[PDB]
Amino acid sequence: PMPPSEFLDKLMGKVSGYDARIRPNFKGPPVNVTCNIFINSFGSIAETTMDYRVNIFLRQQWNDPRLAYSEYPDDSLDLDPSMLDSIWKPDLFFANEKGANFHEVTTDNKLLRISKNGNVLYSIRITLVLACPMDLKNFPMDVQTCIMQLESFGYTMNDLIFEWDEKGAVQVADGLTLPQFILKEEKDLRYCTKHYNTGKFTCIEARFHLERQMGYYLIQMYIPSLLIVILSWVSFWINMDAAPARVGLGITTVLTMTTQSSGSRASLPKVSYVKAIDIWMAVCLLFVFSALLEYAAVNFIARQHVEEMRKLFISRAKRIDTVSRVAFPLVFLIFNIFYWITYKII
Amino acid sequence: PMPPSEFLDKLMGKVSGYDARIRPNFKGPPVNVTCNIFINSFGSIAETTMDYRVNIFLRQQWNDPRLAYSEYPDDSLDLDPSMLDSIWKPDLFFANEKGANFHEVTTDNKLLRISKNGNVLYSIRITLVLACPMDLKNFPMDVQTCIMQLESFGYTMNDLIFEWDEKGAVQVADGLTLPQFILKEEKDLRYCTKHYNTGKFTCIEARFHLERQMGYYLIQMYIPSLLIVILSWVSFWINMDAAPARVGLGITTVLTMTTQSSGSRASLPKVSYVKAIDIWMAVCLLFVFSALLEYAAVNFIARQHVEEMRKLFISRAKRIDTVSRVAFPLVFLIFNIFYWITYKII
Amino acid sequence: PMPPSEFLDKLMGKVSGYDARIRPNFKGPPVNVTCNIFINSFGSIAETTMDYRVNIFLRQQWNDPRLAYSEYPDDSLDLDPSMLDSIWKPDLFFANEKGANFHEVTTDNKLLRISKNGNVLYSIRITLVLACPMDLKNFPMDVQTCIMQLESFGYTMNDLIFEWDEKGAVQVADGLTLPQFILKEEKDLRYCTKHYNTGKFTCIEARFHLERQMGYYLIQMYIPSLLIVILSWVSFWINMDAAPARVGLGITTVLTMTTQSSGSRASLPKVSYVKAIDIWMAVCLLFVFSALLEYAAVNFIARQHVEEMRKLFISRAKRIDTVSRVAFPLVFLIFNIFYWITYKII
Amino acid sequence: PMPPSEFLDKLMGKVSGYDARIRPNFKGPPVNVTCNIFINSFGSIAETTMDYRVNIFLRQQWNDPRLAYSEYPDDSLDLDPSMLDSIWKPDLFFANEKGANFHEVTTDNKLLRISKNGNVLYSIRITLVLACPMDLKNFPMDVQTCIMQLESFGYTMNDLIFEWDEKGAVQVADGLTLPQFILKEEKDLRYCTKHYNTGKFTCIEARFHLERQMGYYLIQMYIPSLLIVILSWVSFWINMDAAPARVGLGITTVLTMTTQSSGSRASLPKVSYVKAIDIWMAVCLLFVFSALLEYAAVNFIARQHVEEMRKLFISRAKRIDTVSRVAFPLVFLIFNIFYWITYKII
Amino acid sequence: PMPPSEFLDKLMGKVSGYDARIRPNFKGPPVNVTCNIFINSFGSIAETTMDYRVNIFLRQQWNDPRLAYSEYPDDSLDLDPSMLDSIWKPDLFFANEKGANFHEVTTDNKLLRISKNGNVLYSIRITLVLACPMDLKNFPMDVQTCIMQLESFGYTMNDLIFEWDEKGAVQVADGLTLPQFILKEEKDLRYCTKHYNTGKFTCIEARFHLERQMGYYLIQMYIPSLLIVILSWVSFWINMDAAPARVGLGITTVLTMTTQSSGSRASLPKVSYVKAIDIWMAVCLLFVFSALLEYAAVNFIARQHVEEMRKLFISRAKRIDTVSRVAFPLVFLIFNIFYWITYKII
Ligand SMILES: *[C@@H]1O[C@H](CO)[C@@H](O[C@@H]2O[C@H](CO)[C@@H](O[C@@H]3O[C@H](CO)[C@@H](O)[C@H](O)[C@@H]3O)[C@H](O)[C@H]2NC(C)=O)[C@H](O)[C@H]1NC(C)=O
Ligand SMILES: *[C@@H]1O[C@H](CO)[C@@H](O[C@@H]2O[C@H](CO)[C@@H](O[C@@H]3O[C@H](CO)[C@@H](O)[C@H](O)[C@@H]3O)[C@H](O)[C@H]2NC(C)=O)[C@H](O)[C@H]1NC(C)=O
Ligand SMILES: *[C@@H]1O[C@H](CO)[C@@H](O[C@@H]2O[C@H](CO)[C@@H](O[C@@H]3O[C@H](CO)[C@@H](O)[C@H](O)[C@@H]3O)[C@H](O)[C@H]2NC(C)=O)[C@H](O)[C@H]1NC(C)=O
Ligand SMILES: *[C@@H]1O[C@H](CO)[C@@H](O[C@@H]2O[C@H](CO)[C@@H](O[C@@H]3O[C@H](CO)[C@@H](O)[C@H](O)[C@@H]3O)[C@H](O)[C@H]2NC(C)=O)[C@H](O)[C@H]1NC(C)=O
Ligand SMILES: *[C@@H]1O[C@H](CO)[C@@H](O[C@@H]2O[C@H](CO)[C@@H](O[C@@H]3O[C@H](CO)[C@@H](O)[C@H](O)[C@@H]3O)[C@H](O)[C@H]2NC(C)=O)[C@H](O)[C@H]1NC(C)=O
Repeated sequence: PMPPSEFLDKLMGKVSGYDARIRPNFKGPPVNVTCNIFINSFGSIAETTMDYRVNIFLRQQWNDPRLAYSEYPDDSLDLDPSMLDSIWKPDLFFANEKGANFHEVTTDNKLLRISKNGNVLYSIRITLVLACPMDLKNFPMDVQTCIMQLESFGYTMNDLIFEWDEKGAVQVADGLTLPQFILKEEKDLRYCTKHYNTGKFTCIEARFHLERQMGYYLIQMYIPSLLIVILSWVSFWINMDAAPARVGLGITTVLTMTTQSSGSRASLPKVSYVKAIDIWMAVCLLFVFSALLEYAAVNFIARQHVEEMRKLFISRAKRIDTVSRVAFPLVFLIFNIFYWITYKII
Repeated sequence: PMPPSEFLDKLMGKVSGYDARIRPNFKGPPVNVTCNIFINSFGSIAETTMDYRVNIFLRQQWNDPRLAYSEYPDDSLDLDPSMLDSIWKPDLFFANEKGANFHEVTTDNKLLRISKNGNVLYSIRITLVLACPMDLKNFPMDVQTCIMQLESFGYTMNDLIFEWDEKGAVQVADGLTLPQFILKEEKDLRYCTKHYNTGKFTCIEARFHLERQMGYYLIQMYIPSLLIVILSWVSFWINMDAAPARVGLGITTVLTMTTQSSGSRASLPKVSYVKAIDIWMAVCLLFVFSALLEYAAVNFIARQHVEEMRKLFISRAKRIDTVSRVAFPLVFLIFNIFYWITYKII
Repeated sequence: PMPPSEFLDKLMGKVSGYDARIRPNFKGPPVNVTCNIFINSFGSIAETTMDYRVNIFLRQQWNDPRLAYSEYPDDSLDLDPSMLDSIWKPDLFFANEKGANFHEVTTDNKLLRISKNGNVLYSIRITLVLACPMDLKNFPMDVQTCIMQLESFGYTMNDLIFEWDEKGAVQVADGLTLPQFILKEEKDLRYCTKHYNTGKFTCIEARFHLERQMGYYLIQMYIPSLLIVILSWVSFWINMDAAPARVGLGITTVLTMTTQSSGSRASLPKVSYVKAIDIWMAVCLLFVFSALLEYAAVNFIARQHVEEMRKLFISRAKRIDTVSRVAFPLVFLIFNIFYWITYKII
Repeated sequence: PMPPSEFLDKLMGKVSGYDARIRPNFKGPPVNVTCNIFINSFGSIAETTMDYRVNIFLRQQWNDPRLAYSEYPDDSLDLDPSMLDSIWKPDLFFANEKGANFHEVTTDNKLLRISKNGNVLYSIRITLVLACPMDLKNFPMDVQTCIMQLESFGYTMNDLIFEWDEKGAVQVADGLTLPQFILKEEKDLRYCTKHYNTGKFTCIEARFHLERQMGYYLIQMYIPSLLIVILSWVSFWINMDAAPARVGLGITTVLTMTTQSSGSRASLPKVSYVKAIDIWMAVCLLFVFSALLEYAAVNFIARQHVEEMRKLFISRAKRIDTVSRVAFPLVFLIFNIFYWITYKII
Repeated sequence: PMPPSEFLDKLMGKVSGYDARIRPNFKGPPVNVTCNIFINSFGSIAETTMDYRVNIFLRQQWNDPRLAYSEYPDDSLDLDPSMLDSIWKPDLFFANEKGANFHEVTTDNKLLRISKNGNVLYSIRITLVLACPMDLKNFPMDVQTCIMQLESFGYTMNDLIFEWDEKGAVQVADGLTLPQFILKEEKDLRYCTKHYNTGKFTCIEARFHLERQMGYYLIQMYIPSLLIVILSWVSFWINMDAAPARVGLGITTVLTMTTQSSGSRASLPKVSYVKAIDIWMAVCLLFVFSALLEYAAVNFIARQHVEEMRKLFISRAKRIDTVSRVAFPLVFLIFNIFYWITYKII
C-alpha cells in the first residue's frame, strides 16, 4: 500500500532507530561480506609507471538484521542511491589504489537492493589505477601478474571479514580485449590478511595473469634487428679487393644498431637488471661490430704486402672468405635457435 | 496568478507528496524513456588511447503522472535547474564513459520543462571521453565505428526501459567537422540489452561511422616512401663503371626508410597484427635493399675479372642494366596498382 | 540606519517574497541582458587541439524590478558573493566551452552591485578553453578568426535575450600581448541565434581576429630551407671533373631536407589539405633532388667516353655548366618572388 | 572562565549581531589591509608557458572594531579555521593567477588570531601558478622580472585598500634555492591601482628579480658550439693536397650545427624576435659553412690546372693556407670577445 | 547496553559540551601528539621536478580528557569516520606538500579508536607528492636524502607539540621496493622547529636515505660510452697507409658521442654545476677527438714527402704507431681506475 520509500522512512529512519554508524551483529561475530567484480574496461598498462586502469562493478553482499522487512510481499526492494548514504556500508578500500574515483554522470552509478532477510546487494562503478610491479627479466615474452586486493581500513578482523563468493567471483565483459595482452581465463583468488601495530584487517585479492602479444615487438624491434645482420653479411659478399665499399657497409649498419638500441628502451622503466630485449640487441651489436672488426683484419693483412708477399696475403684473404661466408650464418642461427627455446619454455 | 515556482512548491513539495525517490508508474509497467542527442563537439580521437571526446546535449523524455498540472493555462512550465534535484530523474549512465563531466560555467547547463500531461523534457550538456576499440587492419584507409551506449545502472528492465525517438534521434551541429575524419550521415540505432548476475538492464546505442581523410597520410608518409624509390632507381642510372657513387646512393636511401619506418608508427598503439601502412613501408624496404643488393652482384662480377674475362663480365653488366632499368619500375608499379585496388574496394 | 545586508535580508528574503527561481518580468517581455567582457589573459593557442585559453571578466546587466530599493539614499549597494546565490542570475553558458572554471582563491572572484531602479551588475572571473577550428591553407601567413559565443541554455528566446552594450563591449588589458599573434583591435559583434527541436535560444558572439608573428617561422624553418639551397648550388661550383665531392654535397643536403620536413609539421594537426609551409619545403626538395639528379647526367655522359669522344662529352659538361650556374638561381628566385606575393596579398 | 570558542559564540554569533556580510568601518574610511608573504616553494619556471609556481603563506591584517573583546585577559585568541568562514574576510585575489588552490591535507592550512583591539591576523597557504611574460632578447643571460599582484575584486578603492607592511613585507625560506635562477634579495614593492568601467580597485605587487645560472647552458650548448669550430679548423690542417678528407670533415661538422640549432630552441616559446643563443649558433653556422665554402675555392683553383699552370695554382693554395690557418682563429676570437662583452654589461 | 554511537551522542554531543573547536588541556601544557607513518607506495622520484610520491598511513595519538569514557567495559571504541569531523583533530600539515590528497574510494580511508583514558588513535591514508631538492654532483652514484616534515600550521609551540613514538616510528611495507633506488633501513628522526614573525611551531621530520641502482645507467650510458672508445682504437689498427678508412672510422665515432651526450642529460634538470655522468662522457669526447686529431698528424706528415723524404716520414708513422697502439689503452684505463675509485669511496 504505502510507498516503499515512505516505508523505508520507517525502515531505517529515526523510528526503529537504524543508526548507520553501528555495524550489523554488533558485539557478535564479524560481518561476513561476500564480494565479486565485473570488468568493463581494462588496459592502459603503463610500464613507465607500472600500474593499470580498470573499470569494475564492485558488488558487495552482507546481512543486516536491522534491514529485515516483513510486511512487504516481495523479495527485493531496490532504492535509488539518494538514500544510499542512509544505511551502513563497509569501508572496503583498495590496498593499491594509486588513484580511483566514482562515476557521477547523470546519477551516482550505484545499485542498492535489499532482500527480505536483510541481504544487502551493493554495487558501484569504480575506475581504479592499480599499482602492480612489473617483472621484466624476459621482457617481450613476460607473463605479468598484476593484482588488486580489497582490504578493510577501519574495522579489525574480529569485526569485519571479506570473502569471495563461489558462483563466479570475477566476471569479465563479453568482448573485453586488450591492445597488447591476453587476460588469461584462470584467475586466482586468495587471502592477503594483513597485520599492523593497530591490529589485523581483512583482505582478499584476485591475481590477473597477463601474457603479451608478441606480434608488435616482433615487427618494430626484431626485424630491424634482423635486417642489419643480413645487411652486415652481404657486406662481406662485397668485391674481393678491399675497397671503400666495406668502409661504408660496416659503419653504416653499426650506427643503425646504436640508434636501434636507443629507441629499444624508449617506453621502458629504468630497471637495473638486464632484460631479454636488450641481450638480443646486444648480440646484434657484437656481430655488426664483427664486420668492421673483420675488415680490420683484411685491411691489416692487405697492407702487409712480391712473390712470397702476395702468395701469403691472398692465402689469408681466402681462408677469411670461406669462413665468414658461413661463420656469421653459423653462429647467428645457432644463437637464434638457442635464444627462442630459452623463452619458448616459460 | 500565483508564481509557478510557488505553484511548484505544491506541485512536488511535501504537499501532494511528490517523493523523488520513487519512479513513476510504480508497480506498473516500466518507465518508457525516449532519448536523443545533439553533438556540439566531436574529435580528439586518440588512437594511442582508442577513445574520443564528444560534447552532447542529452535530451530525455518520460511521463510522470505525479507531475500533471491542470490549473495552469499553458503547455510548458520550464524551471531553472536549482530545483532539478527535486524531481525524479532516470539514472542513465554511459556504459563506456572512461571519464565524463557536467558543465557548470555560470550555471549548471541544464534544461527542464514539463508538459500538462506530465511529459518531462530533461536536457543536460555533457562532455564524454568514450572508449571505442580501433580496428587497424587497413590503417590509413580504415572505417572506424566508434559507439556510445546508454544503459541504466540501478533499475532493471522490468522497471525502466530506454528508447530512441523516431523524429531524428541524433542531430549534429550545422558546421561540425573533424580534422581527420568524415562523420558519415548514416547513424545506426540498435539495442544492446544487457544481462548480469543481478538482472537485465536497458540499453540503446548509436554507432557513428568514421572514415579517414587520407590526404594527410598521403603526404607525410607515402610521398617520402615514394621519393626514396625513385631516388633508388636513378642510383642505377649511375655511371656504367662501378664507383663509390653507388656506394653512397645505396646505403643513404636505405637509412632513410629505416628512419621513415621509425616515425611510421609514431602515434600508433602497439597492435600485434600487421596493419596496411607498414606493409607499404615494408615493400619500400625490400626494394631499396635491392639496390644495395644489386650492386653486390655488380661489384661481385666486376672483381671476377683479359679477353675472355672482360668479354663475359661486361656481358653481365649489360643484361643487368637493361633489366634493372625497367624491372624496378615494372614490379614497383604493378605492386602499386595491386595495393591501392586492395584498399579501394573496402 | 539599519545595516544594508540586514536591509537585504528583507530586500530578497522570505519577507517580500523574492523567489530566486523566477525570472524578472515574468509572463512579460523577455529579460534584456547586456553583456561585455574584459580580457586579462589570452594565449596558449594550441593548434594540436585547435583551442585557446582566455581569462575574462564577464560583466552582465539586467533589470529586476523586485530588486528596486527606495528608502536608501545612494545609487549602488554592493554585496559580497556570499549571498550571490540568493538573487536570480541568467544561465549564460559558452557554446564552445571545452572546459572552463571559476576562480576561488581567497574568495569567489565575483562582483555584485545593484542600482536603485533594479539594475544588476554581475561580474565574475572566468578561465575558458575555447574551441576555434583553425584554417591552415596558408599556414605561416594565416589570419585565424577564433570566436567565443554566449548562449542561454534553459530559457528560450521569448523569455531571455542577450545583447552587447554599445559603450565598449570588449575591453582588453593595457599591455596584453601574445607570443605568436597580434590581437587586432577590430573586434566583430554579431548574433548567432540558435534553433533546436526544443526552441530558439539567445546568442551573441565576438570574433577575435588573429594574425601571426611570422618572425619565428622565418628563422627556424625558412632560413634552414634556404641554406640547403645555396649549399646545393655551390655543390655545382665544385671542381670541373666529376669526383666523389659531388657524391657528398648532393645526398648530404637532400637528407637535411628530409629531416627538415619531418620537424616541419611537428606541432601541426593532421590536416588532409596542403598548407603553405610544406609546398615551400616541397619545392626546396625538388631543387636539392635536382642536384643529385644533375650529377646523374654529368656522371652518365662522362662514362660514355678518343678525339670525337672527349670532344663531345666535355661539350656537354660545358653547356651543363653555364646553365646550372644560373638556372638554379634563376628559377629559385623567380619562385621566391612568386611565393611571397601570393601570400603578401592576403 | 567560559571556553573562548563558547566566548566567540557570543563574540560574533547572532548575539551582538556580527554580520559577516558587512565590512568593518561601514560607511566610513576604507578598510586598510596590510599584507606580507612567505615563500616556501618557488620554481618550475616554464618558459614554454611563461609562468611559474609558488607556495606562499599570505598573511593579512585588518582592524575590525566588531571583534574587540574586552573581558578576556590576554592579547591573542587564536581559533581553528572551522569558524574561519564566520568572520569577515577581504576578497584578495591574484590578478595573474592562471591557476591556484588551497591546501587541505589533514586540515585547511589556515591561521586566525585576533588581538584585543580587533586586529585580525589571517594567514593561509596558497599554491599559485603565476603568469609572467618572459623577455628573451638576451636569452641565456637574461634577467627575468616576474611579478605577483594582489587586487581586490569586489570592493572599490573607496571601501577597501591594500598595503604592504614595512617590517619585512616579503620573507623567503631559509634555504630556498632554484635549479636555474638566483632569487635576488632586492624585492620591489609598488602599487598597481587599477581602473575599469566599474570603478577603481586596490592593488599591490612585489617584483621578483631573477637571474639565470649560466652554468648549464654553458655546457649543453656553447661547448658543442665550440668543438665544431675547432673541429672545423683542423679540417684545414688536413693534408696539403685536396683529398676526400676535407670532403668528410666539412659536411660532417655542418650537419652537427644543423642538428645543434634544432635542439637549440627545444624548450623555447615561438618568439618572433631574435634572441641571443641563436645568433651565437648562427655565427657558428657561417664559420662551419666557410669550411665547405673554402674547399670549394681550393678544389676550384686546383682543377684549373704545366709550368705556368702549377706555378700559379699552388701559389693560390699557399696564400689560402697562411690566411685560413690564422683567419678563422682571428675572426672567431674577436667575435667571442665582442659577444661576451655585449652581455657582460647588462 | 545502549549502542555506543548512541553512547557517543552524549560522549561528545551537546550534552557534556564537547566543543570540537577547543584543544584538549586548554590553557595548560601543550598537546603532546606522538606520530608514526606506514609506507605503502613509494617511487616516481622525478628529478625533472625534484619531488616524489608516497602513500602513507599517518597515525596520530594525543590524549583528550574530555573523551574519557568510564561506564564502558572495554579498552577501545572504534567509530566510523562519519563522525570523525566531530572530535578535535590536530592540524598537522606537510611543510613540503607540493600536492596531496585523501583517498575516498567506497569510504573515507580513515581510522578512529579511543581508549578509556582518552587516548585518540587517528590514522588516515594520504598520497603526498613531496619536494626534495636533489644533489647531483656525482649523479649515477649519488645518495639522495629526501625528507618529509610534519608541522603544525595554526597552533604555536606553546599549545601543540609533535613527537615521534619510540616503538618503530616509521614502518615500511613488507615487499616495498623501487625501480631505481634502495630505501636504506636507517631512517633519521630529528626536529625541525620553525620560527616566523607569527611565532614558533612544532615540527618533526624523517630523513629517507636513497641510493641508486647503478645497473641501468651502467648499461644505457657507460657501455655505449665504452664501445665508441674501443671502436676508436681499432680505427688506429687500420692499414698502415693513410686511406679514407680512417676518414670514416674517425668522424663516425665522434658523431656517436655527440648524440650520446645529447641523450645523456635527457631526463635531467638544468643544473648549472657539473655532475659526474657528463665528465665521463666528456673524457670520452676528447679521446674520440684524439683519433681524428691523430690522423691529422699522420695525414700531415705523410703529405710532407725521395730517399731522405720517405726515410723520415715513415720514421714518424712508426713512432706514432707503437705509441697510439698502447697510449690510448694506457691513459684510458688509468682514467677508468681513477674515476671509479673517486666514486667508490662515497
Ligand atoms: C561469519 O562466518 C564465520 C565463519 O564460519 C562464522 O564463524 C563461525 O561461526 C559458527 C557459528 O556459530 C561457529 O560454530 C560454532 O563453533 C564453536 C567453536 O568452534 C563450536 O563449538 C560450535 O559447536 C559451533 O560449531 C564457528 O566456530 C565460527 N568460526 C569462526 C572461525 O569464527 C561467523 O559466525 C559468521 N558471522 C556472521 C555474522 O555471519
Ligand atoms: C512502455 O511501453 C511498453 C511497450 O509497448 C508497454 O508495454 C505494453 O503495454 C501495452 C499496454 O497495456 C500492452 O498491451 C496489452 O498486452 C496484453 C498482452 O500482450 C494484451 O492482451 C492486451 O490486449 C494489450 O494489448 C502490451 O502487452 C505491453 N507489452 C510489453 C512488451 O510490455 C508499457 O505498458 C509501457 N509503459 C508505460 C509506463 O508507458
Ligand atoms: C527588451 O527589448 C525588446 C526590444 O525592444 C523589447 O521589445 C519591444 O518592446 C517595445 C516596448 O513595448 C515594443 O514597442 C511596442 O511595439 C508594438 C508592436 O510593435 C507597437 O504597436 C507599440 O506602439 C510599441 O511601439 C516593441 O514592439 C517590442 N519589440 C520586440 C521585437 O519585442 C522588450 O519589451 C524589452 N523587454 C524588457 C523586459 O525590457
Ligand atoms: C586608512 O588609511 C588612510 C590613509 O591615511 C586613512 O585616510 C586618512 O585618514 C586620516 C584620518 O582622519 C585623514 O586625516 C584628516 O584629513 C583631513 C583632510 O585631509 C584633515 O583636514 C584632517 O585634519 C585630518 O588630518 C586623512 O585625510 C585621510 N587621507 C586619505 C587619503 O584618506 C583612512 O582613514 C584609514 N582608514 C581606516 C579605517 O583605518
Ligand atoms: C607534554 O610533554 C612535555 C614534556 O615533558 C610536558 O612538559 C613538562 O611537564 C612536566 C610535568 O609537569 C614538568 O615537570 C615539572 O617541571 C617543573 C619545572 O621544570 C619542575 O619544577 C617540577 O618539579 C616538575 O618536574 C616539566 O617542567 C615540563 N617541561 C616542559 C619543557 O614543558 C608537558 O606537561 C606535557 N603536556 C601534556 C598535556 O601532556
